[PDB]
Amino acid sequence: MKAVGLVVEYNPFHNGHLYHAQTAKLQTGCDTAVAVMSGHFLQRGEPAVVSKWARTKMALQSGVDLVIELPYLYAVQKADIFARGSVSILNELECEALFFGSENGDIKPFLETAQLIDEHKHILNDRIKEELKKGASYPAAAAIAFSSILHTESALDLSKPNNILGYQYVTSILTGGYPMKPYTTARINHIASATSIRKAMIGQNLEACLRFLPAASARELAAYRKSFGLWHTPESYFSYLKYSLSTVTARELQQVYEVEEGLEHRIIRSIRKSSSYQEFMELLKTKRYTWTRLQRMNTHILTRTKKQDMQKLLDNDKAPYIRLLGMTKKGQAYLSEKKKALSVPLVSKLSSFSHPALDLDVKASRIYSLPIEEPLRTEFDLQEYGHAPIRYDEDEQHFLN
Amino acid sequence: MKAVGLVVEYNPFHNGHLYHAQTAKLQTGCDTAVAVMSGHFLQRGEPAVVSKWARTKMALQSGVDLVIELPYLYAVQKADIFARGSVSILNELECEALFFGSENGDIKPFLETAQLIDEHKHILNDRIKEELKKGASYPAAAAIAFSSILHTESALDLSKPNNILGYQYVTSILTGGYPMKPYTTARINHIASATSIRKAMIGQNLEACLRFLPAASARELAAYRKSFGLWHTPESYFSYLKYSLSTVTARELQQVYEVEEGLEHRIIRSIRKSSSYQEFMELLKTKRYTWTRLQRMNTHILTRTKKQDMQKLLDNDKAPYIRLLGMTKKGQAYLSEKKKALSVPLVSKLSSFSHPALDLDVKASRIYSLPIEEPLRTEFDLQEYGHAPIRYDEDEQHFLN
Ligand SMILES: Nc1ncnc2c1ncn2[C@@H]1O[C@H](COP(=O)(O)CP(=O)(O)OP(=O)(O)O)[C@@H](O)[C@H]1O
Ligand SMILES: Nc1ncnc2c1ncn2[C@@H]1O[C@H](COP(=O)(O)CP(=O)(O)OP(=O)(O)O)[C@@H](O)[C@H]1O
Repeated sequence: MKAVGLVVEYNPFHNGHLYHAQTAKLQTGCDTAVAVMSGHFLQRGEPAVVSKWARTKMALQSGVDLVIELPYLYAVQKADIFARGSVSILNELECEALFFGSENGDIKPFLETAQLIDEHKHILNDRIKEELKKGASYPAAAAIAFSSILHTESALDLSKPNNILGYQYVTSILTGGYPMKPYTTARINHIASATSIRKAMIGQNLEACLRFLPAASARELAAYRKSFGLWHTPESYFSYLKYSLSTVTARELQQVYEVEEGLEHRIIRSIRKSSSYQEFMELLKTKRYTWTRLQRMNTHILTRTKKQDMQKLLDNDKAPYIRLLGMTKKGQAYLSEKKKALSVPLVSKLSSFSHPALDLDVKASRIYSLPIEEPLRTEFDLQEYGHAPIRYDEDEQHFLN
Repeated sequence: MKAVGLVVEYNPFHNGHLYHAQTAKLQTGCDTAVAVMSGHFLQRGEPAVVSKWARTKMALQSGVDLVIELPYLYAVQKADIFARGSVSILNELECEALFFGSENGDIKPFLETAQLIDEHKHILNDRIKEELKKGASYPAAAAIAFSSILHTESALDLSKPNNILGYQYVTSILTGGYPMKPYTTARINHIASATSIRKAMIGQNLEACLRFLPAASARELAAYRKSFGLWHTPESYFSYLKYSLSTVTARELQQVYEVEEGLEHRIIRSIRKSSSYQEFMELLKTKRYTWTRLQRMNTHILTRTKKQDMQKLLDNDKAPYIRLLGMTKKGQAYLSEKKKALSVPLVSKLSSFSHPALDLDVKASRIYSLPIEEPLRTEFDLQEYGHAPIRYDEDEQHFLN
């Protein structure tokens, strides 16, 4: 009984995510698909359109057996830390495999580059040395060193995003010592992208994106809209970001994770006169800061996550806990088989453990719900503590809760 | 040139305030009405209905010749402190007279009581401790020691808020030795309480109040809700209370001004389960908290005002500055005559001076606009700076700005 791991934000689950989970099981030979998912704030620093409890329910009927929350600790980070934490969660769960998409069905060039960078790391790092001495920036210096070994056309494209993630996955399995075998396929009812489907619902029009969405997704979505009265956008939080930066001191703001030295001054100038998140993002953007990095900082500013607390938790070599969002009868089975073997606690109901990284997960949720119009927001809030793992039965349609 | 000082929060300015400003210059013989007025958040603890700017306008048109902000420092405080700073500012501007409405039109039991109490002030703390050592609570031991005198047929219930403030201005005066003579009268087109008016405005009723409000005051409110789309309610800020209590730990919330030790827990717990500001309160009530003290505490939570901020600022026996909100023709001439006399900065353009207490008023002003939707909110936030001090022409109605 062998498990194939998937690193996923499911934003939301669509037929393309369906191609992933079925190919995965098929290609890897695993009967069980375990997905580790970013819950309410994702890798690029934006909120999930819908609660992780909803998106858990979608995937459980779409062919995923276990849904484990990737803690906020590793979820809002660039790819290498993101991959480091997610892969540690899959390693902890004894997945024989890791299945990641890029535009290539070929797993080889990811491997070829890895060792190449792995082995030349010294040569690479020493080459970054000389270059900063010639007066280059570090990113330049890095771009220069890579190019000596890398510019052979393999060709691994470090541009196309989901490739980058794949490389870091391969990276993490390599330096972690994990008995994990990386797989992959070329990313593709012709299927549409996660983003463009978000634009749909956002425009209140959910009807454009259907044939691209699995059935059960559409329901729980429309259910989430009917239940809590909104779909979530970054702009939903702008008033709360605006409060956050109002109640902070520049000294305090300097200590927020991803606010680099000196920027807290630029930050504050911008928010007072910004009428939108868009405008605010605009005034903010620098060379030192890519869009998505800013959305990560703003998120940490939103959750008021400090640097030291963050360095504290990133220090841990493995995932602090395994957070159980949902399971099939198979996922429950696989689990109860490997549960004894887990070296960190399995969290189903929130009362079952206490860790600083989990407070983070729960605080993220407490912020997330704010755009819900009261009292509906309050009802929602009972879930994080209330909701026990979501259990689906693949003999069709039995939820036990 | 003679001014009478007026300690006020016009929320809104009503028929009771119109009559009190005329009688002021009447009974005090002073050619000038100088009001010190809570800016945005008030003594009762709640948000002002309308910005300090527009409320200044209901006053300048009703015979108040000068309006100074009562800093948050003084404004959102227990009456003992609120009285001190307000009276303190009015003497800085050298008001020779003081005028306050009251449930007792009679200053003599105000003057008596105060002059009575210090005469015995040793006798009290003895009977207090005698009650205290016998195990009485603080207010009880106070209620008892204080009823060992004063309990004659006089009445002048200091169970009444007006008599409270009134005694407190008078006390601050005498204790301060200020050369300012205090006056008072009872409270009576027609006339009701600002509160009864507010609650009527909350009840989707404005022109109902028009017997109870002067014209300018009435004309001024409509333009507000027109431009920013709201009247400001305590409940209106609830989401930002939920959000601000969502990011804070216990030991951080402990350090907020007016949050007693250990009460952080109950607050943090209660905010989660409250879908209503009202619900929130009832979960928070302990006999060591009046209802206003709770409200006041909730403001400090919203503005993130810390014990050390407050207490380190509360220390001084003078006022940090004079913020000029607005002035009439008469007012300006009075400011000019005494301008050289102010021992503390006269702040007109905020640019001119920077102070931690001033920093605090600016903070409250950014907190104030939060319920306002954009584009307006960003535009509201402009007013604390690039707003020239308002000026109005006493004789036939002209603002010069
Ligand atoms: N059409 C498709 N074909 C193959 N794999 C897919 C796919 N759609 C999604 N996946 C895979 O599913 C895994 C998790 O996907 P997510 O990260 O949730 C969505 P995404 O594809 O990154 O959205 P995006 O297209 O807006 O970037 C990734 O390994 C991704 O490659
Ligand atoms: N109708 C009236 N008669 C006498 N005094 C009045 C009055 N209305 C207000 N005042 C006095 O004017 C001063 C300023 O009052 P504010 O603090 O601005 C509102 P308030 O008076 O507390 O509301 P209220 O008028 O509903 O009591 C107070 O000292 C109050 O006693």
